Amino acid sequence: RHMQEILDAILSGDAASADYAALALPESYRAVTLHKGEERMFDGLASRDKDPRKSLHLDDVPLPELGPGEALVAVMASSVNYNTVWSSIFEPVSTFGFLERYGRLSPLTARHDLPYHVLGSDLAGVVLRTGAGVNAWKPGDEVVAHCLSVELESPDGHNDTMMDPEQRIWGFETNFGGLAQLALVKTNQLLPKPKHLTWEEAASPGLVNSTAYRQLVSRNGAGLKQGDNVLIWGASGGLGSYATQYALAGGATPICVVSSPRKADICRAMGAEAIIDRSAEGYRFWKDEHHQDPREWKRLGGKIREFTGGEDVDIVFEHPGRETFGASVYVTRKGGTIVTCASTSGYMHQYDNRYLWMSLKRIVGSHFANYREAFEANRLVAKGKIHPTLSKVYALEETGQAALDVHHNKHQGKVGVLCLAPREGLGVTDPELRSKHLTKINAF
Amino acid sequence: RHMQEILDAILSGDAASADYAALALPESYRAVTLHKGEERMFDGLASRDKDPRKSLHLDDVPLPELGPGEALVAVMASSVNYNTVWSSIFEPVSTFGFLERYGRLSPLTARHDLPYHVLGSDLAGVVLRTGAGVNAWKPGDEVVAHCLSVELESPDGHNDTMMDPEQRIWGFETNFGGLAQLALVKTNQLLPKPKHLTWEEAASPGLVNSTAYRQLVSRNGAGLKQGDNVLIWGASGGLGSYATQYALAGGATPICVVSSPRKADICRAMGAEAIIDRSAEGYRFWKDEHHQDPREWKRLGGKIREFTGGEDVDIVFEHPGRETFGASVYVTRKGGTIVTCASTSGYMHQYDNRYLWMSLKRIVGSHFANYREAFEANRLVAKGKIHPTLSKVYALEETGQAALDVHHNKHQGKVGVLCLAPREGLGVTDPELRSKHLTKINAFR
Amino acid sequence: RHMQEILDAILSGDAASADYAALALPESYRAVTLHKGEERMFDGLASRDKDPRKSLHLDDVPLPELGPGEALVAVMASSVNYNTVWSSIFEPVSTFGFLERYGRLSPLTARHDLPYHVLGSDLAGVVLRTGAGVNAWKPGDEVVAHCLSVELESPDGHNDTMMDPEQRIWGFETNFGGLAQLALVKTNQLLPKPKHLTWEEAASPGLVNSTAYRQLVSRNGAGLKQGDNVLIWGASGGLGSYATQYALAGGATPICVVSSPRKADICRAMGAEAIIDRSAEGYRFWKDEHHQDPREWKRLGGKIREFTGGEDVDIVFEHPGRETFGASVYVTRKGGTIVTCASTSGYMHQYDNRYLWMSLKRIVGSHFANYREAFEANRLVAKGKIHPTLSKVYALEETGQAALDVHHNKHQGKVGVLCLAPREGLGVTDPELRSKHLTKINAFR
Amino acid sequence: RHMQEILDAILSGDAASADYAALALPESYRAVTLHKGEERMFDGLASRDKDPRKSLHLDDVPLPELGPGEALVAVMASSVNYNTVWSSIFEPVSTFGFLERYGRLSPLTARHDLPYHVLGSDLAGVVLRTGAGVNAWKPGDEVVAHCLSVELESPDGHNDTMMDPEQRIWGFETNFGGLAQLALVKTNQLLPKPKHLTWEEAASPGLVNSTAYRQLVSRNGAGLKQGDNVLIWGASGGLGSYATQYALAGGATPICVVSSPRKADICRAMGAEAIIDRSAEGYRFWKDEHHQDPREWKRLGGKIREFTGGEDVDIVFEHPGRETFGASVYVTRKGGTIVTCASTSGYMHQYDNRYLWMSLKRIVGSHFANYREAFEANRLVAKGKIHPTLSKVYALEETGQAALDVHHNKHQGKVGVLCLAPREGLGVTDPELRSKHLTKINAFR
Ligand SMILES: [Cl-]
Ligand SMILES: [Cl-]
Ligand SMILES: [Cl-]
Ligand SMILES: [Cl-]
Ligand SMILES: [Cl-]
Repeated sequence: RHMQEILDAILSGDAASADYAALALPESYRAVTLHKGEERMFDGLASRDKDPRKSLHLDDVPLPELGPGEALVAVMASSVNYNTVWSSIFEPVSTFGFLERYGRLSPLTARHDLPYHVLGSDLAGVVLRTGAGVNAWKPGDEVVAHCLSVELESPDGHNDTMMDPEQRIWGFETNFGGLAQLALVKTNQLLPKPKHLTWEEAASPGLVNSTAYRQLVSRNGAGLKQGDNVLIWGASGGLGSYATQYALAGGATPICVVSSPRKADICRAMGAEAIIDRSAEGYRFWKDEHHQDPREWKRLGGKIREFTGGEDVDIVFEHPGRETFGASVYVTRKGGTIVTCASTSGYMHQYDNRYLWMSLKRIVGSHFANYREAFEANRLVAKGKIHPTLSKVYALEETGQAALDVHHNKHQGKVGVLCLAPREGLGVTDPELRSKHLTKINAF
Repeated sequence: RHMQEILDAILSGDAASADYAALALPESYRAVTLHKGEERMFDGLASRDKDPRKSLHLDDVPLPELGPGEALVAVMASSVNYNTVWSSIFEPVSTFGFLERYGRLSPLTARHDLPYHVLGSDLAGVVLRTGAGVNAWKPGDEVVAHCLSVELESPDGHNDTMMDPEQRIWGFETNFGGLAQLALVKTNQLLPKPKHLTWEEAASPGLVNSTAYRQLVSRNGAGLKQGDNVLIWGASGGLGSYATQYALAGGATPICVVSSPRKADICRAMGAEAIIDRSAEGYRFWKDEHHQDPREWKRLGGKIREFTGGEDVDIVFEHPGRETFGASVYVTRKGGTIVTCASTSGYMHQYDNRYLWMSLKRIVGSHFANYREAFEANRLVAKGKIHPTLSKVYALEETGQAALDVHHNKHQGKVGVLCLAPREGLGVTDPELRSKHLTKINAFR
Repeated sequence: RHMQEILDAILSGDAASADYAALALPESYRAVTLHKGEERMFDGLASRDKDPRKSLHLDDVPLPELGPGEALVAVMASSVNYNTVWSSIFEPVSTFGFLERYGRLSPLTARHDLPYHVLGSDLAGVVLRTGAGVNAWKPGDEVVAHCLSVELESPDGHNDTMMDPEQRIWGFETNFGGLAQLALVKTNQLLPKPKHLTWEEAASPGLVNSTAYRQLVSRNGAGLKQGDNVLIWGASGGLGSYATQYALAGGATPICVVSSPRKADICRAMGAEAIIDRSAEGYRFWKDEHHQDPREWKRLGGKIREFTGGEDVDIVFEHPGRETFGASVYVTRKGGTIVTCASTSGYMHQYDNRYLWMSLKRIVGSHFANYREAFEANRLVAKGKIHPTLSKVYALEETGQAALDVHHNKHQGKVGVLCLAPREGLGVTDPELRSKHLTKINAFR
Repeated sequence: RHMQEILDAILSGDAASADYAALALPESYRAVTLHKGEERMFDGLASRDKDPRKSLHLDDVPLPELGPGEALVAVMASSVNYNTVWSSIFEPVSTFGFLERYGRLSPLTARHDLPYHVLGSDLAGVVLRTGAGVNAWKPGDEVVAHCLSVELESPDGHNDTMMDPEQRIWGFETNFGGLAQLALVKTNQLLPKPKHLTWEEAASPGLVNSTAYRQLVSRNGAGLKQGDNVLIWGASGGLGSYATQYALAGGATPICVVSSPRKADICRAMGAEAIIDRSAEGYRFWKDEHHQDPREWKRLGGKIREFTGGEDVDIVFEHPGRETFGASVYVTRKGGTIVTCASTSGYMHQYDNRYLWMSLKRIVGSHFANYREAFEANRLVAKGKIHPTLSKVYALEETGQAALDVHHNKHQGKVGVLCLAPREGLGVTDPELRSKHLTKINAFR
């Protein structure tokens, strides 16, 4: 296989950029895919019962044509994200509809409109080739990716690229995603691989880390400062765990909300101390399908003050949505910020505007990250200030099982997938920094 | 009669500060009041049928003792605000409860805990006396007021005083309000009277103007810039009218939402061109009492785009609340801001968070104004850039009727009240500036 | 003649995108150029004495190869900027040095390293062709350009593209500038032509207008709000004029500093009332080569308060640098902003830091504009809110003379150049909007 | 002796508020003072040879009358600051001039125009009395102070009180400062004492700590975020030490500049790893009296990049002024911030504006702190996140000597003074939090 020659070049210690340029490209690559004819195979069934092992295929697919500003990457490792799982169960809607509609725009966008969809929105690996107009990345460069795909033809994004109107999430609204031996990305998705991490560790933070960085640290989100009290929902999950790391690393105090004592112990292993178990507390913020219970908002706030010395939180890091959002608005301090990047329990939010207007509060929407924020989030990983949260790794063959585990919230850490890497534990080229941070790296 | 002597000194050309200091203070003053014994007067009645003319009394009341950082003001004119009307009908609760509870804190706070409540949250007049520790205002200074009363003992308010935790609205959570011949205020409520306006015109903008300035113009609100498209609900009302003025004056484009062709004509008089009549279009944002119709959100946004050349608004100036808020979040441009200072149709807001998070929008809460913002809003009036919106003036003795007219939304402009001023049209000391802006000044009449 | 057919398609009513696609491309085009061999023809002479008519040639040059993300544009008109002039006299260094060094990066960048340099940093015209990966612009589209050329490969610029580390100014640090019949630009430089303007009018605002917009209006600069007092140096020049327009249209008060009464009347024609003639007042901010005179700073501050009723400016719009910068820091209000985008009188600034730190002031640097800011500036032109300032127009063959006119500031409006346009007055397709604004459009002629 | 009774109540475990209220006030108190008669006792003498042990007297002085919004505090400990030292040598002017001029305003301000000046701008102690209008503080409350005295009569300060125009620094532009047994402060200067610190430790951070907080952490300064690179001049001094602490505790990376290997070891003791010894490197930023050397600027930039892996600093924490400011502007990253609160080496700054405008940098002035910022900085001390930096402690009698040590930079840590406290080590009320942090608390000695 030409593929074997690529992997052998990576696993050797020695290959120079010209050696990568001179390698023959394979004529196919192994990829985890969805099949267009199966869009409706889950109809009438409840979301919890839909089994991603039944919809995810392991196929050999041809390589796509490389366009300007793009790179073909040999993928050593990837990860499973929530968006991958939703895609794998054809929810909220099949991902093919957008591929087909976008494909009408031009021959280039038509490349993605195929009868199969290669999924995955994280990656760590090695650049094999770059298209026209690219100078900043070369064959051989070790990379991770962020998943924002923006064209930047509209002016709207030129003061923060999340404002670009023509926006796709790579591996979700794009083909040729990361759960595969090769991937196609824009070069403005590439970031330098942290050298103290293995391939699977380096591929794990991207999507959730960068989302939490924009949402909590950056000026485009909550603009955290040291001393702040931060209420963090779901603090042991992917997102919430990065939020907790950001709160502690920036000199602030996270108030961690979890659902079980073992999740509380995960929060403690990250160094949090104020942890609220909402299952043990029994918060019922909604008394109806339609009405909430302000008494319970107030009980949450009192609990928070037990940990803060009577202070209300400066920031709420929201993403459960409707179930918690009314409480989040109520408990926030006068002048404070509720920052939201998801609505996992429901997107129709309801809140008492008296608390927001009369106390000068603010609800700020945030959505993954611009290239600078993604670079900054990954830089904090590379400096050893933020650590990966891997809790289990699967082989590419096993991605269906991996997706299930995420679907059923089976692990608290990230679930990684080896793609071309033949085993865990490869890729580290800074052993000193890794030794410095080893216990934290392995905490999950 | 000591009060007559005070009025005479004001109406005379040329009373000096020492003259005001030498005037004897009367032992009572006439005030529009509520009586503690009547707070249950409107029980079991619909808010529509509650008549302020039955609750508001014209009483002679003694002068309060003057505390540090305070001023006694001879009031020439005041205005009726929504908070005055709500107070006059004992909604959502009687103002007496807060007066009593707050009065426990100290002898100074107990001054306000009386069996009567003098209302009013705007004023224009002349300083008569100042308490201990005051250097910036003197007897004889011509003043308007803003209605934020903050103690500033807590550090919280020292980077924007709206964050002060111990905050009262003068005339609502305080006694000795402006609908009366005299009033007591903190000196950090005083602002210089605009010289081209009459007393009743000068007392007219304070509350709603300053609220709209913070909400739309200042960096603590939406931070308007020229070129922005701004959707303004209820654009002929007091608040919305000031918002429209600020949009135009700042070089932005207001998209005015009104309920009637008459109100649309009012918006045209202010200089607006893009006007949507929600009754002509018949928007139904709510299907149930529980479920909204996104088709109608979309129909609104289409209408807006007809006026803007395909563009979505950078800013939504919200204050109707539940009825409109969903639509407001939906139509806002990617990266845009919904700024809210009230929920007049109801405070339980419901919106689709997908539009907010996925399009990076924000909802910013605002509430009247810090002293700097209130100074800036009044300064724009004094420079002739923003104009009062008086539509009708009453005598102090008929304040009840004034309240009723506000209760029933009878005029689009502010409703003013003469207090000590014997007639309308007095108090102008810059006739040149007045002449330059006279037509705009009178547009709401 | 293939170029003639291109022009005829443009001048005709109604050529469609497919017609432009079908036109044969010429094998050369006429262009104003510098010649690499001549870069020392001014060595050892005073900058004032260097004649651009002696260095600017009119050549037939081959067409460049079109790369990804680029457009070939048929250019109807352009403009002379200060960077064009500095280029034409090989100052501070010859433009060829950078073209050569940058040409070593890739074959694409190597396209610009030629023995001739086609200058020009503004354009108005019609898209002929687009390179690989372009969906937003098509043959036939009427365009103006902004001059920022950024690759956006670094993450640095993805929260404001002015932070990109690899940026070039088109027509100064790139070849194939706008003073020619054809030009090559990135498609992320293209903006829609304002339809009420002629070709030469539409080409004139771009560089200076976008710079002034970022500097004064945007949150990345001074973040103007209505009511602000703004000191504007050189208020009749190219940058100063747009700043004056922005201050007025945003509801603020420009304090216009000029050097002659003729310029003062230009400012009055733009609507400004508070105007200071630095030559009439005789300001000498510098005592000698090394020390300033704070008494003159203070005399300027007193003159400003004569126009503001005792208020110090919220914002100083700086671009003269050393001669004025100490004064600008001094006169700024407590908490105010000095925003700076040039140092035309000298770049070693000297100021008294006591005033900056003890009064919580800030100095903010600004440099042309990101694509969103350039779009917003051009959008305000298209809306009729900001007007072009054309004072004179030359034919492409006369570009040398035109450079000279700018070298010696013979005019205060912009100097435009026709390129393919055979005469002035062509290109208007919104006659009603032009008619509404015609007096202001022509105010500078 | 009434003063002994006050001390005994403090040293007692359990005096209640009513007990402090019942204590008789003494008719005099011991105070470190300057005497008006001796203003010109150092004339023609170089600031180095001026001795504060000659000009500082220890006197018995009557108690001032307590005004509205004020507290009389029994002072257990204080601190020597740079402003104290400048005062003690009558530089740049004698403190008495302002005291007299301000004393001309009212009888309250005339309280401070006395033939003696009690100095001191930090305090830790116990409230004895409060004046009219004070609810938030009571006799018995354990307090530290910040030194901003603002009247807040102007609107200007009501969105950040550092913008107040009528602003004095307590103990410098005010009498009855902290180097004494009793002091008079506005109650809006009072903050809760950190319970894990001794009296002398609690009095030490106030001024320099709040200044560094506003300058580096708050949005009114540089707005630090984790990951930032921060160049910190004078990193072992009073200001620079707190700045290093904030940089580390906020997740940023301080690049600490010091002048000697011993100071470098101090920075290591605070937890910093990247340390440049300006005297080991021998930086010569100025060639002569009037011109600088960009090669030295660049050499500093390259040394910084050795520690950051080739990244330039996001923030420069400036306060040496003229000697370093040019370099500071140059080394700052594109889009970065230079934040300045002093000019100890000279206030006429000279920098090359090309680097500031073409790379979109900003210079932000900062000055001590508003009450919210001072509260936040003291809160970080109370939470155990920022630690006092006491290096040496004197008795009130030795205050003269203390000033001298600070005048000659004898000590890197803050220099503290016991006032009423009989000895060191007293006042700790949270022994477990102290035990948790004891190594850090004592790191400077
Ligand atoms: Cl594509
Ligand atoms: Cl009170
Ligand atoms: Cl190029
Ligand atoms: Cl000044
Ligand atoms: Cl005083």
